[PDB]
Amino acid sequence: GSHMEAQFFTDTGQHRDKNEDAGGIFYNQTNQQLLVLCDGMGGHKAGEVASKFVTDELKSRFEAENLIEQHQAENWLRNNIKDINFQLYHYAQENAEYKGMGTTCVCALVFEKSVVIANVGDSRAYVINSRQIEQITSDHSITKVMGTDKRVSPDLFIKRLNFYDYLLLNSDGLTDYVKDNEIKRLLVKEGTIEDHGDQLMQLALDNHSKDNVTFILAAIE
Ligand SMILES: [Mg+2]
Ligand SMILES: [Mg+2]
Ligand SMILES: [Mg+2]
Repeated sequence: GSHMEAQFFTDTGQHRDKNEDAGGIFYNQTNQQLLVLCDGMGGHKAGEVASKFVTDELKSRFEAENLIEQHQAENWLRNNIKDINFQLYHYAQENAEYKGMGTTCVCALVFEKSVVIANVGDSRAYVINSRQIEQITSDHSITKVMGTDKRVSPDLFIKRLNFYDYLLLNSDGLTDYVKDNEIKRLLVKEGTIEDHGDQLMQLALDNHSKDNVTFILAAIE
């Protein structure tokens, strides 16, 4: 399976009690790579329950797969996001402390020359090179989220990566307070993923983000 060097970064921020963001980098039986990021909310402070509900489901479902070829990826992401939305909605309805909770979800199935992205909400996926930064997803924003209705309609995107250097998935705690050009200029410099991720996180904290800040940085070879 195709996989990029990638790392997951999260921080509650200085202005939040809890971290209601979630995410991860998961590998299936043939080492294909799945990037996941979720921004939860709602319920009786149950936002972390919703975002980690979806992240855990995607992890278990993906690790159960042997091979998802690129021509199957759109359908796999769409059907599983729909089923997870169904399960999360009813999990929340059955628990008065959770009722009303929901979460965004942006995720990406990695392939050799492309990535397949599914999105629900206002978390984002970007591609960045030395000269441009393109937001692949469109914010669904009040925000459309998973878990609040028995129906959900995720957007699917296929993006060739050949002429880019970084793939970025992030919660709105980053891009509400850091401009796209600030992100690009930070990434066009030399450095590893860890250091690029730490300066990007410290940059979000320096702009005094009042939200949970979470992102995945993936290097495109
Ligand atoms: Mg949130
Ligand atoms: Mg937002
Ligand atoms: Mg947020």
